[PDB]
Amino acid sequence: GCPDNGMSEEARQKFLEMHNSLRSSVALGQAKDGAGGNAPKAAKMKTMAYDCEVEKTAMNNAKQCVFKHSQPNQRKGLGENIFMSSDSGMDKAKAAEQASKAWFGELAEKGVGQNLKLTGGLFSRGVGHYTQMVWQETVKLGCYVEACSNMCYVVCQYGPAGNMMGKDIYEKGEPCSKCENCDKEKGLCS
Ligand SMILES: [Zn+2]
Repeated sequence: GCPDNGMSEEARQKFLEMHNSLRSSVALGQAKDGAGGNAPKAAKMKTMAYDCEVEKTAMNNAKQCVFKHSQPNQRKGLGENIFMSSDSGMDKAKAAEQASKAWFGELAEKGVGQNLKLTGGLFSRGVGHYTQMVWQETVKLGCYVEACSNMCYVVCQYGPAGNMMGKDIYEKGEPCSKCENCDKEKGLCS
């Protein structure tokens, strides 16, 4: 579906499968939380789809080769996770895997806890990459991997944007319990 723009179908596939699989693990109650025990079960965790236009704005960040969050106006209505590795020539699907693990690892390493309301104390804990990956209402994913001179630079963008101050990361409860369209094996809503 997407343009022949330097991004591989293998990396796109890896991004999307990694996000949905890790959203599923959270939703089912299987994700270890460094605050204690596991992340709570999610009532209506939505499945993500790959979006070539979101990819295009992630690309506009990655292609500049500066490790930096974009301004909202450069990614209107989108959230953003960024990652770098010093291995410039890394295979792009390997880089998709490493970045997705790095972001998700905020939950095991730093902790979130049972209270999922996104407060300033929570944001400052350094878990904002993990919260954007598992943000319930975020349903579109687009990413780009750029080989720069001194880094492999990975940007993923997310629509609608997550990490809204004051809102819950996701609604807690039994997997699929607030879903009419459910994949009961993954605990994801379609
Ligand atoms: Zn960040």
